[PDB]
Amino acid sequence: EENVQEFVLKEDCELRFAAGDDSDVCLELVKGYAEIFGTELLLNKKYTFPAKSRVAAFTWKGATIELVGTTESAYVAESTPMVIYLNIHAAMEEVRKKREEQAKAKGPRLLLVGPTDVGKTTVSRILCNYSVRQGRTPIFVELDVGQNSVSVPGTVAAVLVQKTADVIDGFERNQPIVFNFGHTSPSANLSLYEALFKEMATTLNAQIQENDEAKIGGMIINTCGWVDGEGYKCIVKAASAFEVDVVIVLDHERLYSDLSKELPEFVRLTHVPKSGGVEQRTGQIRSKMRGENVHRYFYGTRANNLYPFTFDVSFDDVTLCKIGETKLVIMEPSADIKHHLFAFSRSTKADENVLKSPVFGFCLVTEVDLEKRTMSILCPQRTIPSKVLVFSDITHLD
Ligand SMILES: Nc1ncnc2c1ncn2[C@@H]1O[C@H](COP(=O)(O)OP(=O)(O)O)[C@@H](O)[C@H]1O
Ligand SMILES: [Mg+2]
Repeated sequence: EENVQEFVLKEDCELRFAAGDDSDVCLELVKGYAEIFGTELLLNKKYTFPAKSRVAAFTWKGATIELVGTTESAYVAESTPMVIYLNIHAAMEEVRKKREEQAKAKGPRLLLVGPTDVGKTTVSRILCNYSVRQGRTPIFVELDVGQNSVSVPGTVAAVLVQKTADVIDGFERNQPIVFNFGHTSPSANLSLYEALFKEMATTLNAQIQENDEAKIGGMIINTCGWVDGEGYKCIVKAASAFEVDVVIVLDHERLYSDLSKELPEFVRLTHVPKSGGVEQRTGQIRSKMRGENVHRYFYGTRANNLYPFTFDVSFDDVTLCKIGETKLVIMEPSADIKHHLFAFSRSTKADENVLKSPVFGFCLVTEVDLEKRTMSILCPQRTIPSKVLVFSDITHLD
């Protein structure tokens, strides 16, 4: 906190910095205009970033920015792909306007594809914020069951974006449509994964019939980093199910080349480079981040603390079940359900409906008392929203 760094940013430059392993870093815009991943920074506001945060503060006109704290790295980059990300947004709004003049209108749908650590989530965040700043309400679709920015790991989720992402905490998670996949990787159950995003695409298509702003708002869809083998036809089916107009490929020439020949001719295909500010995460970093995502789901953030309940549930009051390829199996309260997430299915009964039903939310089984026939759960709300609890293979040690 007694260590300050001052930076001058010319137009079209970004301050890339990573917070230390131990320290927070406070960022303040002191002159000009700046944005962090598409969200405008307010002049003279203090943004505290937690340890190990990797952030870029970009400026369209020029800015002076102050960093307070211990940084692992901090420099001004003069070359960025930010204008590319702007033009993609500009192209979408052009499609919105052309479709709008038939009075309703269906907004452009965009599929982001590529391997891990290309800045795919970052770009999806930028594109959503720009649509919001344009006055539109896009639907952000999260297909990455490994690193999910809307719900917990092992989920396919979609959210209506009505406000720009918070600089620190990201997008508001206001009433998301969440499907429980139950695995960190699509390879664990390929056919179920495909059935879920098809059920996602169908649910959204019926719901945009009742919301005009959401329909014209369009979709920005983040896929997972699985591009090889079975991950490829998985991209093709995602493009098909969601009826996308544009596919953006980040930093993968072969994938771009393969898709150029298999995609329907009406689909626009754009290859873009990854930002020099994106760096390769190791396996254990993603694993650690999944646990931090689970913690965030129950306990919230520093800015918005959530207060989860810890109460006991009788095994008589609930039906525990597991999806396992697409058949449903009823679970008998074992010791092995401990530390596992469970989804509150929107289905009233534990039958065929569970497979394709969205969920109310999640709980974490913390204790299992087989001799008392009770379990301890961590839950976002006072009472359980559903008697049907669906097994997730994701484990969290709180
Ligand atoms: N221009 C940039 N400068 C600095 N860090 C960045 C930049 N773009 C992305 N990052 C950071 O790199 C990390 C990985 O980005 P992410 O979008 O999650 O990649 P992917 O979704 O493709 O795995 C994130 O922590 C993000 O904040
Ligand atoms: Mg990602």
